[PDB]
Amino acid sequence: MQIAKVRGTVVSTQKDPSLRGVKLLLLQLVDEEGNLLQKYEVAADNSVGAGFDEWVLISRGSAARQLLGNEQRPVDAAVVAIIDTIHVEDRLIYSKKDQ
Amino acid sequence: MQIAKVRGTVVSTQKDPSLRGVKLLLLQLVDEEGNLLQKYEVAADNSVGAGFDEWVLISRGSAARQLLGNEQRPVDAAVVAIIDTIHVEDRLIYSKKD
Amino acid sequence: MQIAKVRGTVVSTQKDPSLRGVKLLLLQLVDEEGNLLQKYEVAADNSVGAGFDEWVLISRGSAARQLLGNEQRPVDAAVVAIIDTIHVEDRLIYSKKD
Amino acid sequence: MQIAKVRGTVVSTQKDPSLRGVKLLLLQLVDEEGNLLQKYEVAADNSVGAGFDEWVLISRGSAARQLLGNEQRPVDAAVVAIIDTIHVEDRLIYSK
Amino acid sequence: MQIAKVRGTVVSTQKDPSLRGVKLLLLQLVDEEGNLLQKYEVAADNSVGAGFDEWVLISRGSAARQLLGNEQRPVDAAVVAIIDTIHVEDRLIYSKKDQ
Repeated sequence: MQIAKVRGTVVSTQKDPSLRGVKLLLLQLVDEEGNLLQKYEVAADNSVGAGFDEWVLISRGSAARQLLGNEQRPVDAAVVAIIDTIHVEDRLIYSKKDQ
Repeated sequence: MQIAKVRGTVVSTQKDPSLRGVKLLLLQLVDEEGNLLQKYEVAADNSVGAGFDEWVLISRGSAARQLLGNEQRPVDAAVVAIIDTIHVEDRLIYSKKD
Repeated sequence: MQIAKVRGTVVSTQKDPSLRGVKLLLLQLVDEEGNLLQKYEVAADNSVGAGFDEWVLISRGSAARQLLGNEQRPVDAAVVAIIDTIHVEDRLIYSKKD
Repeated sequence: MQIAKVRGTVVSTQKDPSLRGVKLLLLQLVDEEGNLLQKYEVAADNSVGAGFDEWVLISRGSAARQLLGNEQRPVDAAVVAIIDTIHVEDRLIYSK
Repeated sequence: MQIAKVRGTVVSTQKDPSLRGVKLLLLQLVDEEGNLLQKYEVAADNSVGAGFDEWVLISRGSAARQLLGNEQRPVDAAVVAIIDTIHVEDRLIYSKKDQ
C-alpha cells in the first residue's frame, strides 16, 4: 500500500452504474521519507471515511475490490486505513495530532 | 484511478473478436491541474460516452473488466466516469461547465 | 492498453508446458506522440498474428489471459490488436497505409 | 518479488474492518547491494513477523492475498519471507 | 513478460509455509541490446530450473500463479522460459549457443 494525503473529492454524475454512490477522493502521494510529491490519484472511499488532509493508506489493483460492495466495481484504488502515526526506529516520521 | 483527457482515437480492423464494437480512445493522463503527462492508455469506452478534451477517470488492470460486458474481454483500461467537479479543501479546481 | 511496434520474435525450447505453441514477440513500446521508446516487452501473440514492424495494442496483466487459449497460461502481456491508424484531435500520427 | 528493509511501523485506529489486527510495516526497497531506494510499500505482516532493519521479501498485487487469512483483505503488499542469504553463487551478497 | 538474467539465489529459512519448497532466484533485468540494468528482482522457478547466466522470461502479477502448484502461493514473479534466441528482422541478437 502507498501513503497519501486526502486533498479533495471528485464528483461525477455521468459514470458507470456500478460506481453509483461511491465516494471518490483526490489524494496526493507521499514518499518513503514522508514528503508530499506532485503525484496524485483518485481512490474510492466507501468504507473508511477519511477527512480533509488526513494521511491514509491506498491499496491498488484487485485489492481495492476486496472492500465490501466493491467486488464487481471498476475501482483499482481504495482508501483502506487512516494513519495516526508512522514510527521510524522510535522517532516519529508522522503523527496526526501534530499534522 | 487516474484523471485523463481524450486525446485521440485508434482504429483497428484486425483484432481480437471481443473488441468488435468497442471504441478505442487514446487517453492521456493529466496532473492535478489538467496538464497532459507523458503517460497514456488506449482504453475502452463503451458505457460512459467521453468526448473530446473532457476530464475522465480511468481504471486500469482487472478493474477494467468489471464494467458491464467487459467481464471476458482482454481490456486493461477503461473510462469509468466523466468528471463534473473537483474540489481541493472545498475550493473548486475543475468544473466541466467551464 | 499500450501501443507498441513488433520488433522481432523470442524463441524458447525450454519453457513451462503451458507456453508450448505460444508465439512470443519482442515489442518496442511507443509513447503518446508516436515515438519509439528504449523499452522492450515480450508478449504472447497466439491470437492476432502480428507481423514484423506492425504497430499493435498490448494488454497487460490478467487481461492478457482473456484471449482464446490463454486462460491458464502465465502470460502477462498479449497482442490484442493490429493498429491501422492513430489520430490526435484530427491529425494522423500513424497510418498503416502510409 | 522485491527485497526490502523494515524501516517503520504504521499505526491506524480507523480502517476497513478486514484490516483489524493486521500489522502494517513500512518497507523500503533496496537494490542488489542493499542500498535503500526511493520506493516503498506499506505491507501487511501477520504471517512472518519481521523486525526492524531486517531484510524481507515482499510480494505485491493479488499475490499478497494468498497468505492464509489475507484472502479477502484489501492488501496489495505483504512480507512473505525473511532473507537469510543471497548467493550470487560462490560470491555472497548477503547473510543476515 | 520481461527478459532477465539469473544473477543468484535467494535463501530464506523464516517464511510463509506457502513458500516452502519454492526455489527463489535473483534476476537482473535486461533491456533491448542485452545490457544488464542495475534493476533486480526475485522470482520463483520450480518449473524451469534456469541456471546461472541464463537469459530467462519472467511473468509478473497473477500470471505467475498459473504455473503448476503456484496457484495459492504469494508469487508475483516467476520464470516461465529459458530464451533460446531473439530473432530481429534479419539480424539475431542473442543465442544460448554462443554465450
